[PDB]
Amino acid sequence: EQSICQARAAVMVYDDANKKWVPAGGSTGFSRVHIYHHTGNNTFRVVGRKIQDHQVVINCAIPKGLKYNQATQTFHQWRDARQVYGLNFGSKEDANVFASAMMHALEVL
Ligand SMILES: CC(=O)N[C@@H](Cc1ccccc1Cl)C(=O)N1CCC[C@]12C=C[C@@H]1CC[C@@H](C(=O)N3CC[C@@H]4C=C[C@H]5CC[C@H](C(=O)O)N5C(=O)[C@H]43)N1C2=O
Repeated sequence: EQSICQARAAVMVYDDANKKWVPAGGSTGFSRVHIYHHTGNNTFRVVGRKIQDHQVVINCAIPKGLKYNQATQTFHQWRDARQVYGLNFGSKEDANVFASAMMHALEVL
C-alpha cells in the first residue's frame, strides 16, 4: 500500500443520537491523515493517526461513487452506510492536498 497524500486534520465522527461531532477514537487533537492506495485491486482507504500517540482514529474504505462534500475550505465530510466522517483541517493547504488526492481516487475508481 502506497500513501498518495498526507494531510493534517482533526478527525471527527458524527454522533447521530446527540447531533454533535465527536473526536474520532475518543481523543481531541490533530492527526496525520493519509489516503493509501492498494495497487493490486486499485482500492483506496483513509487512514489517520494521532500525532501525539499514533492511535489509528480512522481506517475507512473509499468506495466508487462517494460524495465528498467540501463544506468549507477547511472542513470536508463524507458518509458511509454506518457513519458520517468529518476532517477539520489544520490549514487550507492541507484541505487542498487531501481533497485533490480524494478527487483523484474517485476519478480512477
Ligand atoms: C444530508 C447530509 O448527510 N449532509 C451532510 C453533508 C454531506 C453532504 C453531502 C455528502 C455527504 C455529506 Cl456528510 C451534513 O450537512 N451533515 C452530516 C453531519 C451533520 C451535518 C448536518 C448539518 C450540519 C450543519 C452544520 C454542518 C456542520 O456540522 N458544519 C459546517 C462546517 C462546520 C465546521 C466545523 C465543525 C466543528 C465546529 C462546528 C461544530 O460542529 O460545532 N462544525 C460545524 O458546524 C461544521 N452540518 C453537517 O455537517
